[PDB]
Amino acid sequence: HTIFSSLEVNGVNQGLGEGVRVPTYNGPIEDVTSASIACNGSPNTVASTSKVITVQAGTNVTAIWRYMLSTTGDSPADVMDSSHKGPTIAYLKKVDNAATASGVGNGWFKIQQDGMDSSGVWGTERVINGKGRHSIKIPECIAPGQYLLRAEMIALHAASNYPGAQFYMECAQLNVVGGTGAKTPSTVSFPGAYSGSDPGVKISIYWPPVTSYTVPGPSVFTC
Ligand SMILES: *[C@@H]1O[C@H](CO)[C@@H](O[C@@H]2O[C@H](CO)[C@@H](O)[C@H](O)[C@H]2NC(C)=O)[C@H](O)[C@H]1NC(C)=O
Ligand SMILES: [Cu+2]
Repeated sequence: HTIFSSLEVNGVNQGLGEGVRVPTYNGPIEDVTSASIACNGSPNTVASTSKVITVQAGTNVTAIWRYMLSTTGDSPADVMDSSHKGPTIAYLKKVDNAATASGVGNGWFKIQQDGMDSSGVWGTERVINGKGRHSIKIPECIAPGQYLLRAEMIALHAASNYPGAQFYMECAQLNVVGGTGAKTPSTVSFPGAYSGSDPGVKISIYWPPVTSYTVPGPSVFTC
């Protein structure tokens, strides 16, 4: 249980729920075929926001994960329970108007992921123990303009069967400045990119203890 509730750019937090479409309830999406897998949604309720956040292409945005909207600390319990081991992931989608695009459908491309490393540590654990900071590089080579950023943590502690994996995601609204447009990523859809049978979705992280993890979704776009 966690919420990507604010975004930091060039050292400046853009504000609670400002430019990030936040639910007030921190519960996960569990059906990967639901329209809610794109930018969260029913049976949660997601707020709108008229802020569109400017970011220079080639630089990083940092998603700031917190347990609830009311949370004002950054200790591990203020981010997400340590049982919630799994990957962190981020995607972009080029849109006409970042304040009105729903995010549902085709156009997403992956720009960051962090599953399990050589020492058996998970991406969510680096966020939980790293003050909730989830750093994400905006590619320099993409087209400028309006985008959605979908940042996600998947908790796998209850994922031995499907349904079981717990998908926590929120969409930020970006104005990307300075992109060269030299490369046009191949894209996937939400819902669509994930399936209940994926080896990183239906998985026991206990039996046997996991030594290598396949993050769901497409490969990471690189310039
Ligand atoms: C910008 O975000 C990228 C990820 O999109 C960060 O790169 C990862 O950084 C970690 C931590 O040092 C490494 O474990 C990874 O190998 C990096 N991944 C890749 C693909 O390069 C990067 O550190 C971030 N930069 C800043 C300044 O926050
Ligand atoms: Cu939870």
